[PDB]
Parts: sequence; C-alpha cells; structure tokens
Amino acid sequence: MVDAFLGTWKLVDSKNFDDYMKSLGVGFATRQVASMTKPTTIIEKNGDILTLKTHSTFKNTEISFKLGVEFDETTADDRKVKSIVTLDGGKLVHLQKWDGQETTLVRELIDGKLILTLTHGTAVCTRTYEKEA
Ligand SMILES: O=C(O)C(F)(F)C(F)(F)C(F)(F)C(F)(F)C(F)(F)C(F)(F)C(F)(F)F
Ligand SMILES: O=C(O)C(F)(F)C(F)(F)C(F)(F)C(F)(F)C(F)(F)C(F)(F)C(F)(F)F
Repeated sequence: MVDAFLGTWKLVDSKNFDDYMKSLGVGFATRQVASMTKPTTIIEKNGDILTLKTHSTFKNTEISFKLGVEFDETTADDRKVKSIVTLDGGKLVHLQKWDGQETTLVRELIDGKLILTLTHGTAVCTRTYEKEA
C-alpha cells in the first residue's frame, strides 16, 4: 500500500533539521552545508522491493529493501545501522538501530505532500516534500 509514496519529490520546507543533525553528532561545517541543500528523493518499487534515492549537491544515497525485512544500511553520515522499513498507519516507517541507539524516519502523505519526520533522542525534525512531475 506504498503506491502514493512513489515518484520524485523535492524538499520545500524544513523545521529543526539542525537539531536532528546535531543530536546525531554531525559536525557544524557539515550542518551548515546541509541546512542549505534541497535534496530530491526518488521512491521506486519493483514488486515488493523499494528503492529510495536521495540526491543533492552535497551527498547522494540509495537504499533498496523489502518492506518488513531488516537490511544493513550505511547512512549519509557513515553510521552502520540495522534498518527496517514498514507501512504502519499508512506511513512508511524507517527505523535505524546502531550501538543501542535508534532513529526513526517517518514518511506520511498529508494533502498530497510527503512529510518526513526525523526523530533521534528528543530532536524532532519535519521536512516537507512536494511531488515533481
Ligand atoms: O532525506 C532527507 O531529507 C534528509 F533529512 F536530508 C536525510 F537525508 F534523511 C538525513 F536526515 F539528512 C540523513 F541524511 F539521512 C541523515 F540522517 F543521515 C543525516 F544527515 F541527517 C545525519 F544527520 F544523520 F547525518
Ligand atoms: O555528515 C555528513 O557528512 C552527511 F550526513 F553526509 C551530511 F552531509 F550530513 C548529509 F547527510 F549529506 C547532509 F549534508 F546532511 C545532506 F544535507 F546532504 C543530506 F542529508 F541531505 C543528504 F541526505 F543528502 F546526505
């Protein structure tokens, strides 16, 4: 039931991303660049395999994963994590686990916009994406 997430999305709003990055220990110079970067997220499916690409002028990432099946991931900030993505309440919930820590990356559709909520520790960041043709 992931179909409405699929496509190409552009960042159009960000709240508290610096807080989130700082909670994860990202260095100030990197946070400075990241705060001014507007990534493009591409979400594709091939049967029950999703691929999620994040493209920007700074860093790119790509993950592929089966819904509800754990996968190894190396994050943009070089954390080596155990990840799982599942559909929960109509949201794509990506949970990353490493060193007993956790962070969630939750995507929900609200009025045709894709809202990404990032939570680590007490930091909660909300990033809004709009669909590109
Ligand atoms: O897709 C997005 O909009 C996003 F927020 F930029 C992000 F790519 F998910 C991200 F959170 F920045 C991240 F790259 F995944 C990150 F978590 F790795 C990090 F940069 F925030 C960290 F702080 F962890 F390094
Ligand atoms: O610590 C880092 O070096 C990092 F995680 F790679 C990052 F630079 F923070 C970063 F994630 F690239 C980013 F800058 F935060 C970003 F803004 F590029 C991103 F999050 F947008 C994207 F997802 F593209 F990596």
